[PDB]
Amino acid sequence: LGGYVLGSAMSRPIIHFGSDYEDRYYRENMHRYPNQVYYRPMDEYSNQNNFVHDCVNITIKQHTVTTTSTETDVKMMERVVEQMCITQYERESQAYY
Amino acid sequence: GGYVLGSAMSRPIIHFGSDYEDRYYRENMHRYPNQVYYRPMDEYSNQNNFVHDCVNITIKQHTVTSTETDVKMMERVVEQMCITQYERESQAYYQ
Repeated sequence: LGGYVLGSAMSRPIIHFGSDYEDRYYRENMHRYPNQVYYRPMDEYSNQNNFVHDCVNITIKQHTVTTTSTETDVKMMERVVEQMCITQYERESQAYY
Repeated sequence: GGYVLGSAMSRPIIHFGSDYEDRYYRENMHRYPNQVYYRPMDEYSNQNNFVHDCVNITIKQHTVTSTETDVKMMERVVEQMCITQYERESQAYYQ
Protein backbone atom coordinates (compact mmCIF):
# COMPACT_ATOMS: atom_id res chain seq x y z
CA LEU A 1 0.00 0.00 0.00
CA GLY A 2 1.61 3.27 -1.05
CA GLY A 3 1.28 4.49 -4.46
CA TYR A 4 2.31 2.66 -7.45
CA VAL A 5 3.35 3.99 -10.81
CA LEU A 6 2.71 2.41 -14.25
CA GLY A 7 6.08 1.76 -15.87
CA SER A 8 7.01 2.30 -19.53
CA ALA A 9 6.36 -0.49 -22.06
CA MET A 10 9.07 -3.12 -22.46
CA SER A 11 9.40 -6.01 -24.89
CA ARG A 12 7.42 -9.05 -23.64
CA PRO A 13 9.60 -11.87 -22.41
CA ILE A 14 9.23 -15.37 -23.81
CA ILE A 15 8.18 -17.72 -21.05
CA HIS A 16 8.89 -21.46 -21.50
CA PHE A 17 6.72 -24.38 -20.39
CA GLY A 18 7.59 -28.11 -20.31
CA SER A 19 4.09 -28.94 -21.63
CA ASP A 20 3.99 -28.63 -25.43
CA TYR A 21 0.47 -27.21 -25.36
CA GLU A 22 1.25 -24.37 -22.95
CA ASP A 23 4.63 -23.64 -24.52
CA ARG A 24 2.97 -23.04 -27.88
CA TYR A 25 -0.06 -21.29 -26.44
CA TYR A 26 2.25 -18.68 -24.91
CA ARG A 27 4.14 -18.15 -28.20
CA GLU A 28 0.86 -17.58 -30.04
CA ASN A 29 -0.88 -15.48 -27.42
CA MET A 30 1.76 -13.43 -25.59
CA HIS A 31 0.80 -10.28 -27.47
CA ARG A 32 -2.40 -10.13 -25.37
CA TYR A 33 -0.85 -9.77 -21.89
CA PRO A 34 0.31 -6.36 -20.68
CA ASN A 35 3.81 -5.10 -21.55
CA GLN A 36 3.97 -2.72 -18.54
CA VAL A 37 3.88 -3.27 -14.78
CA TYR A 38 2.78 -1.21 -11.78
CA TYR A 39 5.44 -0.87 -9.11
CA ARG A 40 6.20 0.92 -5.89
CA PRO A 41 8.69 3.70 -6.59
CA MET A 42 12.18 3.00 -5.24
CA ASP A 43 13.22 4.46 -1.89
CA GLU A 44 15.06 3.41 1.30
CA TYR A 45 12.71 0.60 2.20
CA SER A 46 13.02 -0.98 -1.26
CA ASN A 47 15.07 -4.09 -2.09
CA GLN A 48 14.82 -6.61 -4.92
CA ASN A 49 12.74 -9.04 -2.88
CA ASN A 50 10.06 -6.63 -1.82
CA PHE A 51 10.15 -4.60 -5.07
CA VAL A 52 9.30 -7.65 -7.23
CA HIS A 53 6.91 -8.99 -4.60
CA ASP A 54 4.98 -5.67 -4.54
CA CYS A 55 5.10 -5.30 -8.33
CA VAL A 56 3.74 -8.81 -9.07
CA ASN A 57 0.99 -8.37 -6.51
CA ILE A 58 -0.30 -4.96 -7.61
CA THR A 59 0.14 -5.60 -11.30
CA ILE A 60 -1.97 -8.79 -11.09
CA LYS A 61 -4.66 -6.96 -9.06
CA GLN A 62 -4.83 -3.99 -11.40
CA HIS A 63 -5.09 -6.22 -14.43
CA THR A 64 -8.15 -7.86 -12.86
CA VAL A 65 -9.77 -4.44 -12.32
CA THR A 66 -8.77 -3.24 -15.80
CA THR A 67 -10.04 -6.39 -17.52
CA THR A 68 -13.26 -5.89 -15.57
CA SER A 69 -10.01 -15.13 -18.30
CA THR A 70 -9.10 -18.84 -18.29
CA GLU A 71 -6.93 -20.81 -15.87
CA THR A 72 -4.29 -20.98 -18.57
CA ASP A 73 -4.26 -17.18 -19.08
CA VAL A 74 -4.02 -16.58 -15.33
CA LYS A 75 -1.00 -18.90 -14.97
CA MET A 76 0.74 -17.23 -17.88
CA MET A 77 -0.05 -13.72 -16.85
CA GLU A 78 1.55 -14.25 -13.49
CA ARG A 79 4.77 -15.56 -15.02
CA VAL A 80 5.19 -12.81 -17.59
CA VAL A 81 4.44 -10.15 -14.92
CA GLU A 82 7.11 -11.58 -12.65
CA GLN A 83 9.74 -11.43 -15.39
CA MET A 84 8.68 -7.86 -16.32
CA CYS A 85 8.83 -6.79 -12.65
CA ILE A 86 12.42 -8.04 -12.45
CA THR A 87 13.24 -5.93 -15.50
CA GLN A 88 11.45 -3.00 -13.91
CA TYR A 89 13.58 -3.45 -10.80
CA GLU A 90 16.74 -3.32 -12.85
CA ARG A 91 15.44 -0.13 -14.49
CA GLU A 92 14.50 1.53 -11.20
CA SER A 93 17.63 0.53 -9.27
CA GLN A 94 20.10 1.39 -12.03
CA ALA A 95 18.47 4.84 -11.79
CA TYR A 96 18.17 5.17 -8.00
CA TYR A 97 21.76 4.99 -6.72
CA GLY B 1 21.11 -37.56 -26.21
CA GLY B 2 23.21 -34.42 -26.60
CA TYR B 3 22.46 -32.91 -23.19
CA VAL B 4 24.50 -32.33 -20.06
CA LEU B 5 23.65 -32.12 -16.36
CA GLY B 6 24.38 -28.86 -14.63
CA SER B 7 25.98 -28.19 -11.28
CA ALA B 8 23.74 -27.62 -8.27
CA MET B 9 22.76 -23.99 -7.71
CA SER B 10 21.03 -21.83 -5.15
CA ARG B 11 17.31 -22.24 -5.27
CA PRO B 12 15.58 -19.32 -6.92
CA ILE B 13 13.40 -16.68 -5.23
CA ILE B 14 10.06 -16.70 -7.00
CA HIS B 15 7.03 -14.53 -6.28
CA PHE B 16 3.41 -15.52 -6.85
CA GLY B 17 0.19 -13.50 -7.02
CA SER B 18 -1.81 -15.83 -4.71
CA ASP B 19 -0.75 -15.36 -1.03
CA TYR B 20 -0.99 -19.09 -0.43
CA GLU B 21 1.28 -20.11 -3.30
CA ASP B 22 3.62 -17.31 -2.48
CA ARG B 23 4.04 -18.77 1.04
CA TYR B 24 3.98 -22.45 0.00
CA TYR B 25 7.05 -22.00 -2.16
CA ARG B 26 8.79 -20.06 0.53
CA GLU B 27 8.22 -23.06 2.80
CA ASN B 28 8.68 -26.00 0.38
CA MET B 29 11.33 -24.81 -2.11
CA HIS B 30 13.96 -27.18 -0.67
CA ARG B 31 12.21 -30.22 -2.10
CA TYR B 32 12.46 -29.32 -5.82
CA PRO B 33 15.70 -30.27 -7.66
CA ASN B 34 18.50 -27.66 -7.73
CA GLN B 35 20.11 -28.60 -11.05
CA VAL B 36 18.89 -28.77 -14.68
CA TYR B 37 19.77 -30.63 -17.88
CA TYR B 38 20.57 -28.49 -20.88
CA ARG B 39 21.99 -28.44 -24.39
CA PRO B 40 25.53 -27.24 -24.00
CA MET B 41 26.46 -23.82 -25.56
CA ASP B 42 27.68 -23.79 -29.16
CA GLU B 43 27.44 -21.53 -32.24
CA TYR B 44 23.66 -22.28 -32.57
CA SER B 45 22.70 -21.38 -28.95
CA ASN B 46 20.96 -18.21 -27.72
CA GLN B 47 19.01 -17.39 -24.61
CA ASN B 48 15.66 -18.30 -26.08
CA ASN B 49 16.50 -21.66 -27.56
CA PHE B 50 18.75 -22.53 -24.62
CA VAL B 51 15.95 -21.93 -22.08
CA HIS B 52 13.46 -23.66 -24.40
CA ASP B 53 15.58 -26.79 -24.60
CA CYS B 54 16.63 -26.84 -20.95
CA VAL B 55 13.02 -26.55 -19.72
CA ASN B 56 11.86 -29.21 -22.16
CA ILE B 57 14.48 -31.78 -21.35
CA THR B 58 14.57 -31.13 -17.56
CA ILE B 59 10.76 -31.40 -17.13
CA LYS B 60 10.70 -34.50 -19.35
CA GLN B 61 13.44 -36.12 -17.25
CA HIS B 62 11.51 -35.50 -14.06
CA THR B 63 8.29 -36.82 -15.59
CA VAL B 64 9.96 -40.08 -16.58
CA THR B 65 11.73 -40.08 -13.21
CA SER B 66 2.30 -34.65 -8.03
CA THR B 67 -0.18 -32.03 -6.89
CA GLU B 68 -1.09 -29.32 -9.39
CA THR B 69 0.62 -26.87 -7.03
CA ASP B 70 3.96 -28.71 -7.09
CA VAL B 71 3.88 -29.14 -10.86
CA LYS B 72 3.44 -25.37 -11.32
CA MET B 73 6.18 -24.66 -8.77
CA MET B 74 8.55 -27.17 -10.35
CA GLU B 75 8.20 -25.58 -13.80
CA ARG B 76 8.88 -22.10 -12.40
CA VAL B 77 11.95 -23.29 -10.50
CA VAL B 78 13.34 -25.12 -13.58
CA GLU B 79 12.81 -22.12 -15.84
CA GLN B 80 14.62 -19.73 -13.47
CA MET B 81 17.50 -22.19 -13.07
CA CYS B 82 17.67 -22.58 -16.84
CA ILE B 83 17.88 -18.79 -17.25
CA THR B 84 20.66 -18.71 -14.63
CA GLN B 85 22.48 -21.57 -16.36
CA TYR B 86 22.33 -19.64 -19.66
CA GLU B 87 23.92 -16.64 -17.98
CA ARG B 88 26.74 -18.80 -16.62
CA GLU B 89 27.29 -20.73 -19.85
CA SER B 90 27.14 -17.86 -22.28
CA GLN B 91 29.49 -15.76 -20.13
CA ALA B 92 31.97 -18.65 -20.32
CA TYR B 93 31.37 -19.36 -23.98
CA TYR B 94 32.09 -15.85 -25.24
CA GLN B 95 34.99 -15.98 -22.76
